[PDB]
Amino acid sequence: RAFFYIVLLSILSTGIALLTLASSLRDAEAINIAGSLRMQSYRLGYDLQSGSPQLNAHRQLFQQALHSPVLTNLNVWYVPEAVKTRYAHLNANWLEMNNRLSKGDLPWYQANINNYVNQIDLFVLALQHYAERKMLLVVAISLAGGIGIFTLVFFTLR
Amino acid sequence: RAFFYIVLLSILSTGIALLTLASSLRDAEAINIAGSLRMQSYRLGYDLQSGSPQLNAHRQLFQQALHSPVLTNLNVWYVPEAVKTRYAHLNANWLEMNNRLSKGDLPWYQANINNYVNQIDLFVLALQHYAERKMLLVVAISLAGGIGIFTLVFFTLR
Repeated sequence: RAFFYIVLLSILSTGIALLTLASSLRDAEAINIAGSLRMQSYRLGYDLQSGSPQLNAHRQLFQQALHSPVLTNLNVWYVPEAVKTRYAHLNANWLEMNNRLSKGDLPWYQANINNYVNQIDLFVLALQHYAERKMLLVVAISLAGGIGIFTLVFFTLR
Repeated sequence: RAFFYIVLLSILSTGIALLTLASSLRDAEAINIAGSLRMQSYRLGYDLQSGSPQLNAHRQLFQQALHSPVLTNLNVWYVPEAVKTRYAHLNANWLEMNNRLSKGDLPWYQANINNYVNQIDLFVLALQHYAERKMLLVVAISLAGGIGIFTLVFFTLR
């Protein structure tokens, strides 16, 4: 009975920790790439102002980053609704921004870029928070697991 | 002897995991804020091109983000040399960029911004990688801990 509970605990704690860790091996990547969307968005305005030849390539590059695996992989049952919903919004905002950029519309860009980037900012923040809650969970269960086993062994040994 | 090894293992595994996790509760924040430096850098060029009144505020805002606690806290013995060294570079590059921005020097900006942002990019990538190695470690020890205890209990029970 004593050892059964020690193994059960070791398997549960280790299992949940690894399952959460496995769903977090790309949290940092996501935050980086989501983050970059902000720079790319302002770099587009900078291209539009300097008449850079690179405008169209950056347009498509932003689109590619937006729809990167890591970010598309956020549309899964276990990723909170807030993250998936913010992502979806970004995806809609981009269509307008891109269309505006194709029509050379700097005045609309100047007027909207702050809000536009603020939204990306919120998204990135949600990823940040999400990644922290999960890391916390790992902490709580790794802790409780080491404590539980220490307690089970303390009484059993006694 | 059997239970002594089961507790020792539970304490080691849990200890190292928590110690690594504790040194990673702000990995996501770091990547976000380091990431933002990229956007802020291009937003500065955009201000400089549009003659925005916000130029000076963004200059100082970038400086404040650059020197944020989370990022200054990277200068510690247990953070790899590569991260601390890239950070230091950013800190030097900013002084030139800021001085150039004060003298209204768009031509130098246009010519250097890509390289300048590429460096921030590398920094952010190093933070990303660093955060992943640590998360891996947590995975490896949480795993080995649950396995070790399962094995210790299997033989002891047998």
